[PDB]
Amino acid sequence: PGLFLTLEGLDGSGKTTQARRLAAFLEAQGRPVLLTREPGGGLPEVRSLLLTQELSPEAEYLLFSADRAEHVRKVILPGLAAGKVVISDRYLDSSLAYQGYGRGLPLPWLREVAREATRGLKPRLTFLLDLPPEAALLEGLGLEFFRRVREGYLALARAEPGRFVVLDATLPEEEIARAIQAHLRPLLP
Amino acid sequence: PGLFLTLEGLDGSGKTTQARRLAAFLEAQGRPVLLTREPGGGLPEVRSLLLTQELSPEAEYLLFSADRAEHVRKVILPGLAAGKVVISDRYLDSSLAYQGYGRGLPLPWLREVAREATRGLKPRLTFLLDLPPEAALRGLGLEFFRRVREGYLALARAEPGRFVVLDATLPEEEIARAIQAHLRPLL
Ligand SMILES: Nc1ncnc2c1ncn2[C@@H]1O[C@H](COP(=O)(O)OP(=O)(O)OP(=O)(O)O)[C@@H](O)[C@H]1O
Ligand SMILES: Nc1ncnc2c1ncn2[C@@H]1O[C@H](COP(=O)(O)OP(=O)(O)O)[C@@H](O)[C@H]1O
Ligand SMILES: Cc1cn([C@H]2C[C@H](O)[C@@H](COP(=O)(O)O)O2)c(=O)[nH]c1=O
Ligand SMILES: [Mg+2]
Ligand SMILES: [Mg+2]
Ligand SMILES: [Mg+2]
Ligand SMILES: [Mg+2]
Ligand SMILES: [Mg+2]
Ligand SMILES: [Mg+2]
Ligand SMILES: [Mg+2]
Repeated sequence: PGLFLTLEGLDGSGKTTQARRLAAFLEAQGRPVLLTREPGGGLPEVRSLLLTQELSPEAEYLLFSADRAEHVRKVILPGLAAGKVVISDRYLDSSLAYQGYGRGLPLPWLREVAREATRGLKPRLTFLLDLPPEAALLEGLGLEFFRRVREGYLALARAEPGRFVVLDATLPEEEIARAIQAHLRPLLP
Repeated sequence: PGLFLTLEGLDGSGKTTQARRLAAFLEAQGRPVLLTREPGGGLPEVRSLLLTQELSPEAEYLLFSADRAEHVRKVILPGLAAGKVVISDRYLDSSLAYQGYGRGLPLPWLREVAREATRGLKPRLTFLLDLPPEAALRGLGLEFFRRVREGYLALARAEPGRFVVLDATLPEEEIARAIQAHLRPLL
């Protein structure tokens, strides 16, 4: 059965911090956990490709999608099948926010690509660490871009209000962790 | 104006040879020409990575699509915009034949991915160099290659106004002369 959880937010919003704290927290409860990440959980060498100068946004998304396809097939679905809690530090929503709202690619196309790439796999909960855009720190990742991405993430959360849990990324680390834990307690068990 | 042409077929069907001969013919006529190829015309690192990695068909297609997206935008469209005849040794049909018919991915999905990746750019003519896998120059493993060969033939019979199918086992010069005869009305 398993449980699929993701962390999302701008660069520097505390995703990795919270994903790792959550993994350790759940491991301490005796739960089998698999901690993974994008980009690179599927095809580690995609990280080299993604640094290529002057990439079209289309090519950028297609690279993230290639990694995502491998990631879902070889890592996430097998983890879930073994009954693990699988936590991914970034997932599809990162592409929707960055390549969609940030770069301007059409969301329906992103979703059509993803439908095969992800085999339709959706997280049960997505913890969005909402960070002011000026605090964030690929090419052209400036303030205008980060404002679009930040608001994009908030739009995705309003559209799927049961899946997304929106948290103020500027709260103390331990307060955010307790909030994440509270949202999880009824799901585990 | 610009004119976009592609060559397709199995590895060892004579694509590079005929692409070279076609560009030479065009050069002899004083017609500006650009020769290119996939994979690697957009992102060389995709070609070299996939030399030594086995991926799911979906991931493979998506990497080839990233390459193609760069190839179209950075190489092909600018060549066409300059009025060149651009000849690509492999294009979208390669992914449809290999990842679609060969490895089983659904063609409508492949085509929806490609719609943005290629900006809808389609060749005016595609020369398919057809031969059985056992005739490609340079039991159970041959099944994949027969799916690809048959897939190419399926693509060709669906778009007879775009594909020209040639017997790849003919002598080189004769194939080249056939390509020239098909191309002459379009210059
Ligand atoms: N709640 C917080 N308050 C203040 N600083 C934090 C908080 N959480 C994490 N940090 C610090 O912010 C920085 C970025 O955190 P982290 O690497 O977890 O973010 P991220 O979202 O994973 O970034 P990236 O997108 O670059 O991977 C680190 O220096 C980290 O210690
Ligand atoms: N019509 C032909 N007859 C005989 N040999 C050929 C012919 N066309 C190409 N060759 C030779 O066959 C091999 C494969 O040709 P090549 O153009 O590299 O095919 P591809 O690019 O499709 O793999 C090369 O060694 C080439 O010299
Ligand atoms: C997973 C993913 C990340 N990104 C960006 C966020 C970061 O700037 C960069 C790498 O992610 P990371 O810094 O969290 O490892 O890639 C996208 O633009 N789209 C995606 O789909
Ligand atoms: Mg954020
Ligand atoms: Mg991080
Ligand atoms: Mg995707
Ligand atoms: Mg997510
Ligand atoms: Mg072959
Ligand atoms: Mg060749
Ligand atoms: Mg494509």
